[PDB]
Amino acid sequence: NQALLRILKETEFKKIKVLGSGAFGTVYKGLWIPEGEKVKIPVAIKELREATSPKANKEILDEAYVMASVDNPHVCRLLGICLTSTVQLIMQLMPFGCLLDYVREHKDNIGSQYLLNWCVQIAKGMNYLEDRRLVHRDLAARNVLVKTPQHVKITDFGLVPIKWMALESILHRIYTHQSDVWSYGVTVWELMTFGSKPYDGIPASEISSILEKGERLPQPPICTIDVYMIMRKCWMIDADSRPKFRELIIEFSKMARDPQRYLVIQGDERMHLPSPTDSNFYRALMDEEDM
Amino acid sequence: ALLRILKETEFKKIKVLGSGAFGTVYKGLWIPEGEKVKIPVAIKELREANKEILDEAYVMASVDNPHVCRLLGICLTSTVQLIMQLMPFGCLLDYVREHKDNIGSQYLLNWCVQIAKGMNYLEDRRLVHRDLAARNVLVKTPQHVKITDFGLAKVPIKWMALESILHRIYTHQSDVWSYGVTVWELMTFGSKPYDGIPASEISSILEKGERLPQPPICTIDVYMIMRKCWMIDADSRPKFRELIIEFSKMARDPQRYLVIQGDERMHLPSPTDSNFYRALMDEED
Ligand SMILES: Nc1ncnc2c1ncn2[C@@H]1O[C@H](COP(=O)(O)OP(=O)(O)NP(=O)(O)O)[C@@H](O)[C@H]1O
Ligand SMILES: Nc1ncnc2c1ncn2[C@@H]1O[C@H](COP(=O)(O)OP(=O)(O)NP(=O)(O)O)[C@@H](O)[C@H]1O
Ligand SMILES: O=C(Nc1nccs1)[C@@H](c1cc(F)ccc1O)N1Cc2ccccc2C1=O
Ligand SMILES: [Mg+2]
Ligand SMILES: [Mg+2]
Repeated sequence: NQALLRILKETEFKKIKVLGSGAFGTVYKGLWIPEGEKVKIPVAIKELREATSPKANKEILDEAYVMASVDNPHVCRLLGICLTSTVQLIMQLMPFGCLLDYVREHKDNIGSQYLLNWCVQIAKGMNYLEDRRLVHRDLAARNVLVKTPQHVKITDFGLVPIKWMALESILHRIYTHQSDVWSYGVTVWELMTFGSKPYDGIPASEISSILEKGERLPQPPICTIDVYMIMRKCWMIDADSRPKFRELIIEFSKMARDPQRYLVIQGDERMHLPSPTDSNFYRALMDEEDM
Repeated sequence: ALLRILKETEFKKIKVLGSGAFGTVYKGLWIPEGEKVKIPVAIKELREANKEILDEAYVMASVDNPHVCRLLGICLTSTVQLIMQLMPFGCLLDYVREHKDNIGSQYLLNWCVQIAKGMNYLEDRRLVHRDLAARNVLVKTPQHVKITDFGLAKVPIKWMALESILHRIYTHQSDVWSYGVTVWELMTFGSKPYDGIPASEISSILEKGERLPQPPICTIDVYMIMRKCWMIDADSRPKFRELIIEFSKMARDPQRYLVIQGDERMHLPSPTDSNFYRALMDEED
């Protein structure tokens, strides 16, 4: 249990490059130096922005033990923590980065099989968090990490992103597994638009109004009606009418089996998944975990 | 499909890590086509038909065991360049020298288990190493070692069985002799075997019945194993199967079989530190 979270010393790791920043901290590429060893192992470090007290560290640790306890191929696990004045959190470094950036950078290189498999894998990860009764609260393509292009994992769960939130979260601060489904719908839309900004040009303060009026994110140019309808079902006002994560796995798996029937992409026939050869090569170098 | 054919343009060597009797090993970077990442690899540039090389290279790509390094890719355009996983800890010989004050019996005995497991697997596949030595055991984590450079035949006199020196016979039972030398290397914390004796004289002193001396930390139980690896009759030597069993037995009571000062303090990592180690560096089964 708590043996899954390692307490680190200041002296055994170093930040080397700023990777980006979010609402609660700045993420660095760093290096772990095992005591008495000579190697420097790349990690990702999130240093929180606001310094905390010993008493607030007790809260932090309690959540830290939980996030360190997740075991699923499409869910990132928290690995260590350093209780400096500003607390530092250590997890595995994903050199491909987040899926939001990956889809933006390859928006001419991505075929239907990749996109549909990402949606399946993200649903798998969220379904697990639901089994653990862990509410993500901040799902978004920026919080899906690319371990290899064939393998993505959800991060920063269980801790405002108005444009990803369910209406009841905006209006009443209600966060459930069914509001996470709304955020999944927006995340999928992000992918299918290759990283467009949702409700681009609408002030965040006015989003609840347009949702109550029934306005929703538009149909991506590549999405058939079948895919768009799923996204729309994630955005129902009645949270219990939204699909469940298990249903989303079954449905996107069905589509991934005939990807070109459900996604219409120009040049889709020249981009396919990697040969068995190239996956085995990817796995032996970057991705040795079970699935 | 287990051996990836690489183009020159998709990897770059950046730093020399060392050289041995068959090539130079470089720390390198793999750059996937159409991606922006740079993945560290180890590249061994050799020197000595491409389809033949490939055929043996395919065999080396086909090994599947947690204690045997797999050949991952190959580039045959100019020199033969072999691509495998980069082990930032380096080889076990250097590790034992650098940590010769921190290595306790539990680590030492478990390394002997793991090296035997890998060699037993090679025996199952009928692959003769021909160059086993502590320098050919890579440290993945301090807790996890793997045999490398098996099958590079495509001379370490002081690791070779007598019949290999005299008659060029290489079997799994001569690998056993080299396993015996490898274990002596570990238990001496990386000493050079038969130090100061020219290689030209090893065959003479073996025939005269001289063998490597008992490491100061080894009980007689452990030294007897090493001596059985060095019998002149190859078939009286133990099997890698038996070696797994005995070192496993000894690893269950490590301080009874190795006498190390302060050993009662140098225990294997806590579940916490292994879980942390494995998630960062060692996700395999
Ligand atoms: N484990 C990691 N490995 C590599 N890159 C990472 C890792 N975690 C985060 N990043 C990158 O760092 C960026 C900034 O992290 P973060 O602080 O979580 O902000 P954000 O995810 O973009 N927004 P948010 O978490 O919703 O407030 C991310 O967008 C990623 O590209
Ligand atoms: N995958 C690897 N990762 C890290 N270091 C490595 C790797 N492979 C080999 N090395 C190191 O590279 C150096 C040269 O290796 P190598 O060329 O096989 O020579 P050697 O094993 O020391 N002598 P030889 O018996 O001829 O192979 C040694 O210090 C090895 O430890
Ligand atoms: O560390 C996280 N992200 C990072 N990005 C770069 C390097 S670490 C994030 C997190 C990581 C993970 F693997 C799984 C779920 C997560 O929620 N957590 C955990 C936690 C615990 C207590 C207080 C704050 C945080 C916090 O932010
Ligand atoms: Mg994030
Ligand atoms: Mg070698």
